[PDB]
Amino acid sequence: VEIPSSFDSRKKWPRCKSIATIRDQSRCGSCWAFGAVEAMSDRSCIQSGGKQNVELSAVDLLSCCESCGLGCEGGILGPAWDYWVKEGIVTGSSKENHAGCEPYPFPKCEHHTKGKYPPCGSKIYKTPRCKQTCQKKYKTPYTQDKHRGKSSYNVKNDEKAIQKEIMKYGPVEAGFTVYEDFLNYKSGIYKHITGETLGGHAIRIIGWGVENKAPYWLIANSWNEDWGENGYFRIVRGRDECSIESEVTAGRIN
Ligand SMILES: *[C@H](CS(=O)(=O)c1ccccn1)[C@H](CCc1ccccc1)NC(=O)[C@H](Cc1ccc(O)cc1)NC(=O)N1CCC(C(=O)OCC)CC1
Repeated sequence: VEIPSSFDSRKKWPRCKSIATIRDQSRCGSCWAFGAVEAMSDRSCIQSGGKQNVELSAVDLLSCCESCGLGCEGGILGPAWDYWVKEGIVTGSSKENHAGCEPYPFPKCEHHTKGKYPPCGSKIYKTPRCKQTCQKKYKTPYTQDKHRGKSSYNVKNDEKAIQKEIMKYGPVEAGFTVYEDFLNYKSGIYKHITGETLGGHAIRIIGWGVENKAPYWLIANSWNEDWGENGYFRIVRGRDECSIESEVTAGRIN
């Protein structure tokens, strides 16, 4: 197929509100899980013709997947998509919107930036308990509310493969290396210039473009809408910048 020089998942599939939805992991290293349930949410809408147009529970994946790592202290991407395939994940929204089977237990906060939420600070909450019981308000039982995928795969570390995957099947989950200068990102096309290795961050790639010939990925972060470019950022594409093309992870409902 032909690869357009620019692509936005939001514009291809605007009926799928989840694609334009920026989330907040709060005081928890639950990025890995957010990136998973965000892209799963998108892909469930894209691939089911809207039949499943849902907001999948971040906390449900966080607390119940035993094979997915250290929960709020960090997680493993491939295992999260495997769990979605094998057990499925229920619906569940933010703590503030309290919708779905299992809403997020943690409140929104500001991540190394200014805005309308209290600051996140540097503390980390304890990984929530696996509950398997929808809120009283919600009218589907837990086991019934499970949304499963059918496949779970790594995407090849190739710009052109990642592009075709997103454009055909929807947004993907990706891993990249956080250096200290990323935490000061306000706007523009990010690339590492200064700062020590801090860790690894798991986000959602929704498309790409160019800005005066500069190739970039378009990425939804999970640090609320006040962070960065109304919750998104862009980053250098095609150079494996901060390993952004190296652990692309997705799957399909068929
Ligand atoms: C999210 C990144 S963050 O920037 O939002 C953040 C950073 C620090 C605190 C809170 N949020 C999380 C942060 C986890 C963390 C928590 C406390 C202290 C330090 C870090 N990051 C992850 O979940 C990464 C995601 C990732 C995976 C793969 C990849 O190529 C890039 C990024 N994964 C981890 O942190 N892991 C640590 C524990 C590992 C594990 O389970 O060990 C085996 C049992 C899994 C990987």
